Amino acid sequence: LAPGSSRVELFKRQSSKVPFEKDGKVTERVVHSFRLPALVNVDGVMVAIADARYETSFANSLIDTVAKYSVDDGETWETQIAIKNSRASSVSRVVDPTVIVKGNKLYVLVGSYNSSRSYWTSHGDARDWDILLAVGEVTKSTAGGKITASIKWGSPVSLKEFFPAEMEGMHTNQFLGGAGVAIVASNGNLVYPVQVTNKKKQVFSKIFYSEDEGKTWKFGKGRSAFGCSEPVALEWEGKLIINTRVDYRRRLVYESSDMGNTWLEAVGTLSRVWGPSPKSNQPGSQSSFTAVTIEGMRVMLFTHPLNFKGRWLRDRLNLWLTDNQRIYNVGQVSIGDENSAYSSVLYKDDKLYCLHEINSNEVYSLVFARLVGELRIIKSVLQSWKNWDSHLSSICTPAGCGPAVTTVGLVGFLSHSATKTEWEDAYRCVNASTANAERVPNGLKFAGVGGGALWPVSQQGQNQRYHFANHAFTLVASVTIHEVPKGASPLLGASLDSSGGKKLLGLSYDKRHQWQPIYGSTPVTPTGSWEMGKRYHVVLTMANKIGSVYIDGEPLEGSGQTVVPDERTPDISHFYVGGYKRSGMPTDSRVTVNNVLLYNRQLNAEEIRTLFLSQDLIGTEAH
Ligand SMILES: CC(=O)N[C@H]1[C@H]([C@H](O)[C@H](O)CO)O[C@@](Oc2ccc3c(C)cc(=O)oc3c2)(C(=O)O)C[C@@H]1O
Repeated sequence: LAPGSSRVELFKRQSSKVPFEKDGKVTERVVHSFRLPALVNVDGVMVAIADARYETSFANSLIDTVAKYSVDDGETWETQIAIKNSRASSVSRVVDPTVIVKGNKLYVLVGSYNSSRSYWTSHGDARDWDILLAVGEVTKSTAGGKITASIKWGSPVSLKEFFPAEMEGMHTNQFLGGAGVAIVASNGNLVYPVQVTNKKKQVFSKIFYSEDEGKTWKFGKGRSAFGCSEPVALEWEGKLIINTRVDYRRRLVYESSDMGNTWLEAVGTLSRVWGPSPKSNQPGSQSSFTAVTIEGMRVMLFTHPLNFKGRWLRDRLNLWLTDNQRIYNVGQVSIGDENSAYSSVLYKDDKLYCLHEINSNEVYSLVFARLVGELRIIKSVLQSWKNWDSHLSSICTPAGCGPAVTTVGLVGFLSHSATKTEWEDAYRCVNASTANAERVPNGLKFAGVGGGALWPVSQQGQNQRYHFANHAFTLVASVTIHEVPKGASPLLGASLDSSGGKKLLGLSYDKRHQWQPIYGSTPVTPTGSWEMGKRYHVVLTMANKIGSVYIDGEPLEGSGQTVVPDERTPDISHFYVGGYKRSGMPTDSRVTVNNVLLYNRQLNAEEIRTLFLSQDLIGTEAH
């Protein structure tokens, strides 16, 4: 939890009471565990919805949906049960409440089970299941000089009539909301990303939406891959972005521009960025994923635990900030090594809050955190992004002013700032590690065996912000070679392995003063010529499985070659710059590199021309 931030235990395990209703009688009843946080703003009234697991934290046990609400930004709260279960058996339950705010209404979607003690995805049929929508109406009043609110919860209505018996190549079984907070789309539609099972017990995600304020519901025709559960969605630039849980695998993210009729994996931006554990081989989690506007910039906030402990412990809740280009780790929201899986982030009246789980010995509370420190960090980072984009965009490039330097898709930039061991990203997301480097204007001068910089891709580890490069990228740099090498030496490239010896696309230079562009594992043909001490502009592009190399804005002869053989997606380890940065590779590149730009797409001709012409105007040195 950041400096300046604080929290309280809001839903207190084995302590907080809720009004338990049974057979016409209501009693204040202590709850064992509270899980499944959803924290929202209903026109000024903060509402926290969760599971109240009365007797045990076990999923298949007695559970009602509880709500706490506050008209004073969380200093005090009132408590009620928003939805009660059927009371059919000792384990009846309403589960995984998923919330949408619209007007003064809360729409809460829950699965309902009567008596099964088995996890829902293990059921062979729907005998124990129903899917219910309950609507809470929030009313505001000003009694006794001060503001008051109340919420009237309607009786739940079953939406089972909207679930078809068949979907493309399958027979349907059950479905649930994705948990947490869902959305109202820019067209007014209520939009629940849902997790669905078929009769083969496979799980997949769909879009379940209503065009009439929840009276009737439809499914989008498309779906995620099998294995994608607890989907969470937001709307971004006219499309739904659906971020999914995949147990034992990296999270998949899809985009849909047609209410779920067609799903496209977001390979160029967010898909496969987030891993559920250090080795991405453990259960995943529910995630808060929202689009907000902070100081005028639309961005997305995303949370997920790091899960160093493994299994479902899910320690180390982390918050991430992205503008769909750069991906910044705000940091850890939970405290120390506590188990802290599910979460919900709310941005309200320029203050940031998080309602999230803490779990000790399988007893769960929900803490309510005031994210003061994190918002300060976010605002600082957003200012940097805005300032560097403005700087670049405002440059008058050589003709009159020619076309502007492009910042669309610009993800990282290594320039003047560097410490003894790192080359700093101007965008503050991913630095490069360095060896044998001396600082020069807008870059670094390298020498010696082991020299160079490494800008990690898969080497980022659990969370791989540059995963997009496996699909498309442009890497740009200005370079100068200081010594003629003994053989062939590296200058810039994308490596598939940790050593640099297995390349996707790279540029080397040799003892005969020629360039050696390297296309995958293809035989290298030296070409062109360079002069010692002369500055050159280098561009490497890859898209559509094809790599190209440009020197001074022009392609090398014979460039535009296949660098991804076969159907497998590359798994780039890192970009190397100015050497391999590997003391085990015997090369010694004596070179200076300045202003390394990384884009998440293949730049066009004009954009490459502009960068070449403007190469002496883009550095961060004077700023
Ligand atoms: C309807 C329902 O079962 N929802 C639960 C959800 C769900 O089981 C998973 O997404 C798998 O379908 O997992 C959760 O519950 C689980 C599921 C399984 C386990 C297991 C197997 C061990 C454990 O320690 O905690 C668990 C917690 C989860 O925290 O991931 C939350 C929800 O309670």
